[PDB]
Amino acid sequence: GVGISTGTFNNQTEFKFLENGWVEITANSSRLVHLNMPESENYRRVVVNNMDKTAVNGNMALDDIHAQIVTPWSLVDANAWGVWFNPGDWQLIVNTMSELHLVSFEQEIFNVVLKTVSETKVYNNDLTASLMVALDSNNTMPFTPAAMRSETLGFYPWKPTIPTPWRYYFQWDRTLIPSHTGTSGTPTNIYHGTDPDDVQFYTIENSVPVHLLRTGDEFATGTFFFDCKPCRLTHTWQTNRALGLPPFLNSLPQSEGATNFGDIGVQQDKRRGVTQMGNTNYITEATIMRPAEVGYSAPYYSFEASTQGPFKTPIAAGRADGNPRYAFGRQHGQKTTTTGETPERFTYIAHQDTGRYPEGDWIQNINFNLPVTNDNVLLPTDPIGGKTGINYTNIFNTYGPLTALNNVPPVYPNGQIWDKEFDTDLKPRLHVNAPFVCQNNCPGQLFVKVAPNLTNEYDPDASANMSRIVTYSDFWWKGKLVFKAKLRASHTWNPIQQMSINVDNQFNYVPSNIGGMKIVYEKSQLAPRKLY
Amino acid sequence: GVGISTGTFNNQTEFKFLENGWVEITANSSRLVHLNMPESENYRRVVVNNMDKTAVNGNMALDDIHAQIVTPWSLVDANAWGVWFNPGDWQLIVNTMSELHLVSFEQEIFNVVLKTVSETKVYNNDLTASLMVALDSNNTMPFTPAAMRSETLGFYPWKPTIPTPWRYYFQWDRTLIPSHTGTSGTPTNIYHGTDPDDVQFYTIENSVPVHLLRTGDEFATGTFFFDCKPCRLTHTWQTNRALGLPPFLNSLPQSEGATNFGDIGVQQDKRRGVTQMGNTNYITEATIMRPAEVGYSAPYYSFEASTQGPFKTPIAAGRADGNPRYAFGRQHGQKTTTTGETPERFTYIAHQDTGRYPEGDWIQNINFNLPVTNDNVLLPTDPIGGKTGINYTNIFNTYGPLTALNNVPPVYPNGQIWDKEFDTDLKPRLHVNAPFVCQNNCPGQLFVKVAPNLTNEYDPDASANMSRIVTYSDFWWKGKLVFKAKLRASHTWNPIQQMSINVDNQFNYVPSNIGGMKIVYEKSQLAPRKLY
Amino acid sequence: VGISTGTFNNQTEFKFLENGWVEITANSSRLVHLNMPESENYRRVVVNNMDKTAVNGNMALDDIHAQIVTPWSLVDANAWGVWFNPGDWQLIVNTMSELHLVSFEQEIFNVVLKTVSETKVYNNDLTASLMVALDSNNTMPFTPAAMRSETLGFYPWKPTIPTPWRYYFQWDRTLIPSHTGTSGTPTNIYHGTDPDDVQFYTIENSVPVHLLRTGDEFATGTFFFDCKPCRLTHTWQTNRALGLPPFLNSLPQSEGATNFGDIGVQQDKRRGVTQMGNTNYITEATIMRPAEVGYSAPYYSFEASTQGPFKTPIAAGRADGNPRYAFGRQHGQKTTTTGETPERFTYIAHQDTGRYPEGDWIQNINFNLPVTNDNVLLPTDPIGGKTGINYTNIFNTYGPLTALNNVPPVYPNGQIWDKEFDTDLKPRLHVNAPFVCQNNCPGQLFVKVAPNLTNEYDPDASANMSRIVTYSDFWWKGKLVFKAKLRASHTWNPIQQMSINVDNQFNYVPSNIGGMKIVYEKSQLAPRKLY
Repeated sequence: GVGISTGTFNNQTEFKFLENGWVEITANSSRLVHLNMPESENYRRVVVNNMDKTAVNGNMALDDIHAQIVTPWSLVDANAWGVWFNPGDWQLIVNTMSELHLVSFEQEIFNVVLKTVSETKVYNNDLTASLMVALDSNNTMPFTPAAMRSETLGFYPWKPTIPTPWRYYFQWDRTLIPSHTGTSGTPTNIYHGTDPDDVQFYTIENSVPVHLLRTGDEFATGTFFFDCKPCRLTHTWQTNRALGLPPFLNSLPQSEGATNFGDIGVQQDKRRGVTQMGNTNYITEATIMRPAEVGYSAPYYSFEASTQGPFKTPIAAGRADGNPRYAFGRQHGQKTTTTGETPERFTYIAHQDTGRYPEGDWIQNINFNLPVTNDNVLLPTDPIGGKTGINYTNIFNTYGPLTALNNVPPVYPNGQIWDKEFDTDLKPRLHVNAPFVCQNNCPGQLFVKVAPNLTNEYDPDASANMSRIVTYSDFWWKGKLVFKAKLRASHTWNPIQQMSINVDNQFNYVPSNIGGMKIVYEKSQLAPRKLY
Repeated sequence: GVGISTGTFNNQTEFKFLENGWVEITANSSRLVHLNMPESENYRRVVVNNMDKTAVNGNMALDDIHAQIVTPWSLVDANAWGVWFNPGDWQLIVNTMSELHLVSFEQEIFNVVLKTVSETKVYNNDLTASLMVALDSNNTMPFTPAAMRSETLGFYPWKPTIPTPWRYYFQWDRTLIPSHTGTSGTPTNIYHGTDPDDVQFYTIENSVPVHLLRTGDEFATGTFFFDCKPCRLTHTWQTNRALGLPPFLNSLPQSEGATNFGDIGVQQDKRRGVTQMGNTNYITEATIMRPAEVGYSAPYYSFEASTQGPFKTPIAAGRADGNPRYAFGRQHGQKTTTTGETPERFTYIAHQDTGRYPEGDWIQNINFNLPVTNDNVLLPTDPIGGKTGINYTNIFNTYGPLTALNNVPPVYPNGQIWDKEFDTDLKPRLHVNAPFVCQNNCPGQLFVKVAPNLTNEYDPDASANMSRIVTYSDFWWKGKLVFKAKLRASHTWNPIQQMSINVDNQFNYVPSNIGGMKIVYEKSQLAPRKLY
Repeated sequence: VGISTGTFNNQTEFKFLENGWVEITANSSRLVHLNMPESENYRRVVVNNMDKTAVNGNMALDDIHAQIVTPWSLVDANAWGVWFNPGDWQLIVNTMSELHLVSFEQEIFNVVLKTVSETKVYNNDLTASLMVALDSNNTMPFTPAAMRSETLGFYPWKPTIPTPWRYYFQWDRTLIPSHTGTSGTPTNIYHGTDPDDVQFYTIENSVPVHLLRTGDEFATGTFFFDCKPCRLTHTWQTNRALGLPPFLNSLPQSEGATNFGDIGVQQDKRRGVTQMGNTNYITEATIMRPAEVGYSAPYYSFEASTQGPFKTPIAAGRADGNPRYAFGRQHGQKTTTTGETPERFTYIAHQDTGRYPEGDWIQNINFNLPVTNDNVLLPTDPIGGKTGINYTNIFNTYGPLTALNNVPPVYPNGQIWDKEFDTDLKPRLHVNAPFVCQNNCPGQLFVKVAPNLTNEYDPDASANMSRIVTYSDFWWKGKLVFKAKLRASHTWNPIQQMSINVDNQFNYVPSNIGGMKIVYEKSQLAPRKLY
């Protein structure tokens, strides 16, 4: 009945050790989840537009027009690293484990309470009211990376949290011509409308069955079993120009000191080794063949248009552009006590060396005259199309058959764990937003909505908005997420880098006198790795 | 459901008897614990600094500079003899038992009620709220005996009680150079900071399971089992002079009265026996060898310091110097009628005579001439380093292989019962603050907190503290604590000291005109025991 | 003859057991080189530095002792650096919480012996033989070579050489303390030998000896330890950190570091218990903590036995107490360094169980708050009129209420195992090594190239035997098994790891000309609660 609990809070992430060095990590997680009633019962399309800001020439990038359906429902998302581990656990996970597998996942909602407000305000308990909860078990509803827009659940155990209002995007026709700064002609920008065949209006009520929870019952999903390719927590020092057997030296140094270098004992037109370019006798460090073209180049800060509108192209690896700029708020790692609407931002400067440096290459004629004095070669310093701000590196691309890349490293606290595989028939090779990829089945989203609570004066046949007793709910969310990991081994003589408490970073990892907290970003991949 | 009770109040102590003179003693106890909501839900880290008070040269021992984590949880701790026994039962314990064992211990929260308030107040039950309760079975949270600051549960079974708000020491580095009133310049008294390797911020949420107890439900701990060594409810009187065969008297007295003392026949220089002084022919009672030293002289009122600041060196026993002094409030022995705020205080002059009379010690030269000559002797009258008030006995220690020590006496009603053995590789011989020491793993502490009840106006994006409904709860606590004691035997001819009620202490043990009750301390180790 | 008798194996393996235990089998092996002993006679020699010591004030320079210089040499592997490279030492301290010593073994293999003909010519000598002896019965006096930094080399690729074994005889001497400016000479005499305390030992009469020609392959079974475990984590709590803090009536309202909290009610009004019967004031300094962490020893105390003066050891400290090491090329100094000065560090341990003598004081029983500058003893006041020596130098607050941790493991020099003393009352801890062999400790291994004499030798000749110039080299391998438990991060916060960074990047990779250096590393990184 009303007076009996149905579940237990649990937040201790447990470690259990298996055969052959495997370790099972059981990230228990729990938190209270507080929900106000919706703005209105109705589904609402809205064409968001910023045409006044977009109309000025030289400002294409700030375009924010889109169409979406505003539902009364609200998503409970736990797909973020901060929800499941504290810095104490992540220090253990990052440092000792090498590989990482996603095993299983579950959820449950217990200890539901509903209350109402009477206007000087006073609070009352509606024991009879109901909370509507729905689980899209079939992945039929459109899937929403709620971590990407920074809508995931809070990370601090003790603070309360809110589920974001759900909102999925609706198709919108568009054309926007770029405009260079100071250009006089007015570019064409217009929202045409919608092409009717792409209209797809989903609902929770028409697609997903809904359980009408009340004050004294709980709902729990079955243990969904993950099926992704395993993630890896180590980075590669090797690159092209650093693969394979280096040349056999002759002039080994006779004394210590960085200024006393070695030399190679034969001239560049005499060396041995299979060269990448066959018409040239200068076998050297840059020209010798390697098995594969690790890392790749792509046009940085390029954009592409479509019926969906403009969007920045993704770059899988980079070395300051390309690296993901992250921004969060008080729920998600910002110093809580600080005032103002501004966010706190960082950029995950990844340890991977695969991101190719911009000005590190050049295009020269096939004849390959090596003493050329930087005048007959397409340097980065030279323009493309006259304007000095654009060179060939802004437009160059390889993506070739020889390419080899590494998956995107995890980002704690605001990185997403799992992601859906694309709708398309031919699929991508890696997803920039998350390390693990849902292969063919993928976890169901959990929605919530307080049921309508209707005043006696209500009429459906009234044109005006319905009248509702002001009602709100808070319930205790809980979920268990299971990993499997391999503890590393000492293959090398040297020490390896570690996450570690330092004199500088000390106060980031403890409460303050006023009681605030912050979670500072930490690097997922630290240990080195080689071709073997 | 809501309307059915979940237990029974029980303070009835039961004396169950066994073979071989052992008696099983079951101390049942129960209190109404009244818990207000936490002042602030967020964890804190507050450092206190009486720089103003300690700035004056001389106030060096008055250092109270420390750091602590202030948690939103509150602690229900049963470490007190007054929590478990009363004057009659304690009388029977002290009088008729000789030895005592700890057997088992359990707690259980039952009959929980939660309630809210509104504005001339209106008190309204909240049938739906939940009380967060956690029992640290794995000993994961740091140990904290509530007895040491007189914050245990109240001793009177009829009156209600409260649990102390819980907190624990964070780390701090500090130096305070002792300076006294004649010193001119200031000492260096500065809070250095916190060493990064020692930050150990614990949290209840991530470390223990938490049960969200509603009004209709119950929590019961399993029967934890002790393994402590037996305590003795009897004291020693034999000191070093009082061990071994007395000397033989050649001439007994032949007339009554105290003035008719006996006489030894053989002169001192020609007596028989053995001494541990290899160049003294004189065998006397002060110089005859005895097998081992009882007690130990140790440097009294010696202060020493480490990274966390100055402190007093503890003492096993004393004879005032070294004896324990207890301060306590209205819940724990002060007469409840009284106005004001001064705690009532006693000093336990323990009955074991293992202490020292420091004004009577002396040291003399190796030669040992018959009467000493003012150069071959150092007395407590003489100074050390020109300080007239300090003699050698302050700076002097006789702990050795031959020091035999008795355990600390139990103290009623404010004495702590059990303590955890230190996690050092080498462990102390005894603890000053209780007779029993937990050997390896030791009873889990119970933490309590009403879950948050939020107002509808809340969102986490506000930097301010959360608005929340003023809730509170009260819950009955039951406890069972088990002992196993040996009944005494009358070996002596004479009767022993026995606790009793007399004309002087008659009103200490019954309520006053307006119900004022005081529970006065009582001696524990009454019966005397032969040491040798 | 021409068949190998072993395998080079330093590949340490980490096998994982149930319940978080891990088995660490530290394989290690070297190439050991032996020179001919300088003389076959068991010479008995006494050292005397009367020239350096007789000048007044130089008490600590006393090197006077007696010993037996044996022809044998000792193959000792009782140090951390011999087994673990820095890579595995990282994985031990950064993950394991506890550590057990399990088992130990040795075998010598691929012995080859050479002769020198004078320019020089080097030739095989198949008649020669390497005498090897193992003190299985623990007869010999234990001589852990980590004490003087004479263990086998810490670099697997380089060869190594062992130390010639020797052991102390008995010697009575008396050396009186002396000032700078004593009136005359102090009594500094050597009093010969007490005949009652003589114990002259030898290997040829105590232990059976094996004569390995070329392919005999001496091998030892697995000696099993029974040591207590060592905890690879440090305690931060001293007194003032044991128990419940006081409750604060006035928390700080505003953010920032300068806003300190405040305790509610006056010092003479607070509740609690004090172990001082005449004082009403509750303070954090006076409140009865459950026991003592650490103790203040007399620091730089020197005491005299019959065998001259020694420094009394100190358990811990915070500088006094901290152990200082010194070592050469083979055991951590950079291999390219000219000269012969040994590199040296002081192991500042993490554990705060030491003491700060500058803050200590004693004062009178009649506790008044503004103490009068009499009735109290500062740490600056002089004992005996000597302005340099204060009361803390002679103080001793050891008691039955005291608690102590073991000495931490020290990498790469630190000793691993040590024998418990034969006395009836054993010491609580051993300050030179973390693990103590409770009743018996693995047998010492001794080695000598057997004599090969020219034909002209006569035993009746007074002169030394004319040995042919011989040497030999053999490969040594040993296995040392541990058991360790992996940690679990209970704290919200992270804790300290051994970690490479920009400052220490170049100390673990070889230099331009192939030099190498092992910097010392911490052991007890993780914090451990005390109470």
